[PDB]
Amino acid sequence: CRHFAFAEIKAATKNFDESRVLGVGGFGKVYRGEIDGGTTKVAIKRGNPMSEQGVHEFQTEIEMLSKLRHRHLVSLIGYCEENCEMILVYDYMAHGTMREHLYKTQNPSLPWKQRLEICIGAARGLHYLHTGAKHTIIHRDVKTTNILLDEKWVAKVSDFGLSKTSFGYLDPEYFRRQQLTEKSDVYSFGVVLFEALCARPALNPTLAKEQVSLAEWAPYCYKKGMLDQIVDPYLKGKITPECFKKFAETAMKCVLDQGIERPSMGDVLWNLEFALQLQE
Ligand SMILES: Nc1ncnc2c1ncn2[C@@H]1O[C@H](COP(=O)(O)OP(=O)(O)O)[C@@H](O)[C@H]1O
Repeated sequence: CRHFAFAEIKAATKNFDESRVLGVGGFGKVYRGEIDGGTTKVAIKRGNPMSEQGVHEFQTEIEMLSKLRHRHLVSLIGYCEENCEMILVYDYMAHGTMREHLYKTQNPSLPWKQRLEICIGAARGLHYLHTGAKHTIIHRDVKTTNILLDEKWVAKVSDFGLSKTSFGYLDPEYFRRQQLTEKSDVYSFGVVLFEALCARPALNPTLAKEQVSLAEWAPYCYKKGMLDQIVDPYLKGKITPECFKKFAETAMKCVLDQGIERPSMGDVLWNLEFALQLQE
């Protein structure tokens, strides 16, 4: 893992110019930059060292990512804690979050096959977290803003601040059984799947009661045989019946009330790849 002088971080971000701000997370602000004389594009996150929350997420992010390498996880390039700073340096994800291509956006809507391929990519990254590291990594904040898209639309999981060995995505079983299970990622990922299909927030607190939480509303509509009616209008008629059925049954299994009933990410990944094949 690389360490950057605080001067190199200023050079990368044209001295934290707000032209280069991409957004602000609860850790701090994120800047687009370039290092190595402009060959490598980067996203740079500045935390606040006097936030106890921030410092915990900072070391968690560095402890995790410095040992992981996977096509569908955002790579951490390096970091800077010089001058009592908290700076993280990642690969730039040129197409932003999955969420900003699903709704509340002026970006074009995504073809079904690319939506499916984005969800397979994320499922591969999550599968690697659960089976490819020394111990299972529980991401704990899987959501559509934490799936980033690079210049070639490769889906990548990000935001490892709450990782251990958001409303609407929270495993309801946590508030009841109180354990740490990777099945809590499966639950959140199932909500992500329903988001890709229906193109609406996982939690819309303005709706009728049954519809507030996508995780409950979409299973309910599928049982009633009306899931077709809350599908993204851009997707109407674009999904074959066998892909629709396989995709929806896979999402449904992920948001079961009990984590032990839920499939593994391996099983989920295989069923999405099966769905993609049934789409052709
Ligand atoms: N690694 C990254 N590469 C590219 N853009 C990123 C990266 N991390 C965050 N962003 C940008 O930030 C936004 C989504 O994440 P954001 O909420 O801003 O930061 P965080 O992920 O820390 O909460 C998008 O506009 C996205 O382009």
